[PDB]
Amino acid sequence: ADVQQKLAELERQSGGRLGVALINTADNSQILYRADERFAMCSTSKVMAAAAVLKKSESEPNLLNQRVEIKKSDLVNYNPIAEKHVNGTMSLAELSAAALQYSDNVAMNKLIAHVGGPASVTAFARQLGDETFRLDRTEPTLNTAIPGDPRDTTSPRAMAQTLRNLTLGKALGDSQRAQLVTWMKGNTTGAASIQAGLPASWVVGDKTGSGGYGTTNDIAVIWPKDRAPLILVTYFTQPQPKAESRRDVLASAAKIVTDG
Ligand SMILES: *C(=O)[C@H](NC(=O)[C@@H](N)c1ccccc1)[C@H]1N[C@@H](C(=O)O)C(C)(C)S1
Repeated sequence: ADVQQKLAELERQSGGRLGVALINTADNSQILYRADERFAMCSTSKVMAAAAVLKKSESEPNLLNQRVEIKKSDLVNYNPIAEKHVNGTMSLAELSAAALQYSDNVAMNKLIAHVGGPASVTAFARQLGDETFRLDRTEPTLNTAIPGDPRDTTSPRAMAQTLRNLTLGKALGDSQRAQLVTWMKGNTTGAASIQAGLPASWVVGDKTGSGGYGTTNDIAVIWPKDRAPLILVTYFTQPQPKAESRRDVLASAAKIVTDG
């Protein structure tokens, strides 16, 4: 009864709205906090786009090797990897890595493009039993996280279940699941979010997200030493539109729900 008491003060002291879903695969217990409220996904949505492509590749053998042109026109606000390939190409594999590991926003757009637009990414979620996920826009506007808006949202519960299906279950074939885990395990943007609330010794594969209204999110699969893995989704959003990011809130939330 404490664990939920502690998350609620974190929420107060942090002055925001906090969503949490933990899945302990050791006994399939869950910890839920507003786990059925909608939250602007922001970049944590890149995991579903990369997954949708991977799924496709299972019936398009070398889909991951198809070349995709990067045009100067394509660049948006955050383009750390694509910017190096303008008037060149990137493979779908390279765009998946870049989207997942550096949060490259051109890469996402390319992923969205090659599955059929945001509605079909959503359609892929439905294929997975996720009836909550909805991708409605492209980069960069899908990060507005305006309150009460439902575009580009999901619920902590639905995305932890989905992320377990994708990284540990059988949503993807063995090869594609392994690729997603290696990509996520290779994220460079997560060191201050879920990760910072765990023992430094644990292995983490995570995808951060951030957007307007101070919205700071992270979604992770976690392999502690000598334990069964966890799936943890932390979503955090704030009232004022200009609020600064609070990755530390995700770290505290992870700390609270992993204590014990
Ligand atoms: C997903 O929201 C998020 N960021 C973006 O989509 C960009 N608009 C952006 C990224 C980085 C800096 C500035 C803007 C992922 N990018 C991660 C990062 O590199 O720090 C993140 C933690 C900002 S999330």
